[PDB]
Amino acid sequence: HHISMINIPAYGHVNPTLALVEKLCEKGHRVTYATTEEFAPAVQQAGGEALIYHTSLNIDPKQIREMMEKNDATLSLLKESLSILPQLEELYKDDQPDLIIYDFVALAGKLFADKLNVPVIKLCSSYAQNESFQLGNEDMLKKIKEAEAEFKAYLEQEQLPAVSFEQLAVPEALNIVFMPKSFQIQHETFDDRFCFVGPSLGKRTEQESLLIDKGDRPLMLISLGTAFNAWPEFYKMCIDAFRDSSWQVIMSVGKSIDPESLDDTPANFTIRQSVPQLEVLAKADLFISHGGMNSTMEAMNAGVPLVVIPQMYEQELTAKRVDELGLGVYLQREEVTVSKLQEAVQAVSGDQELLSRVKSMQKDVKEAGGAERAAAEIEAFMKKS
Ligand SMILES: O=c1ccn([C@@H]2O[C@H](COP(=O)(O)OP(=O)(O)O)[C@@H](O)[C@H]2O)c(=O)[nH]1
Repeated sequence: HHISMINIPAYGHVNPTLALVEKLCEKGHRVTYATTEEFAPAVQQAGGEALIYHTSLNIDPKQIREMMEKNDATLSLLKESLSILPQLEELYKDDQPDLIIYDFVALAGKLFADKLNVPVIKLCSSYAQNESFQLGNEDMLKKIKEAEAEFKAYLEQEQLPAVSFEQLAVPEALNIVFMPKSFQIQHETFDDRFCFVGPSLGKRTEQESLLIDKGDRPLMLISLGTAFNAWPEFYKMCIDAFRDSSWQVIMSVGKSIDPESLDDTPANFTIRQSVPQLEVLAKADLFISHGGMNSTMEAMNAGVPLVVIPQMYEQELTAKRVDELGLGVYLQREEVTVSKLQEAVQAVSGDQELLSRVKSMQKDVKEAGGAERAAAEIEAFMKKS
């Protein structure tokens, strides 16, 4: 059976799938992955055949911080669906797939699946959505009124057979979500076509030899993820906040920034562009994180409290949520100072009550499926559909 995974080129939107791809293959299913070259090694390691599309999205964190002019930045994902559909058509012309699985922003995978009337499962790598819970601000539901400005540029080259924008908000037969249903916002509103398996961890690209036995001293991880990590000011404040302190600190600065471009690295710090986050959290006593869903779930999967410094709306939702569920503290940026970094690491470390809350989220996130349940919910959907 040929399963075709369609996704954007983004670590946070593609890493959960890797563990999934490893399982489907272990079940004797050919899995093809429509990605760029940046991800073909990760996809190839899981067992997928990478099939490449030349892409229109930004990958380098520098390019994501600039092109923050916000001229309908949401449209990017639409235009990208319209660049990617033609190339998916060609990639699979004589390799039609039995099952298309597409990430919630890879609309190209929806259109492509419609156009071939092939079964389609939707992976939600962030919060899922439905008729009740539409995620987004006042200003981000009033931006899908400028999504319609481009939707009247849909009749400038081709046409829609009828209404086709209420069919991108609408969920599919099976919608796998990579958090536990408790952590989903408006959980109760989500019916049985949503399947909340929590974090989908497995093997990752071999990162550098970062052995870190630490000692009888506590270990803190610092990372703003893989896209909104282009903030030199923050990485200096962390060095100022925790140099030569109780804490052993491992800080990922992303690909936007030189570990030599900073102040000289304290004896207690390790500083890299990239760390093996799953390995570090196996030893971390605290994680200063940006509230990426992968990071938030990888933390809870390791029993690791959270200081959440969100960069984007999606991330502020996850940041409020972590506070509301008392799984750590919400520290806003443009409120982030060296004193405030210290106050929060203080307030979260040695709150035994808070630590017990994430120790039970550790259970609650593993009690959900994982990649195994998702691969079961997938194959079962294959037999049925
Ligand atoms: O130094 C790093 C930084 C990030 N990641 C991985 O990148 C993903 C980040 O996804 P998330 O949704 O947290 O944030 P995003 O990167 O999408 O902004 C997670 O799976 C991390 O395990 C990693 O492995 N090492």
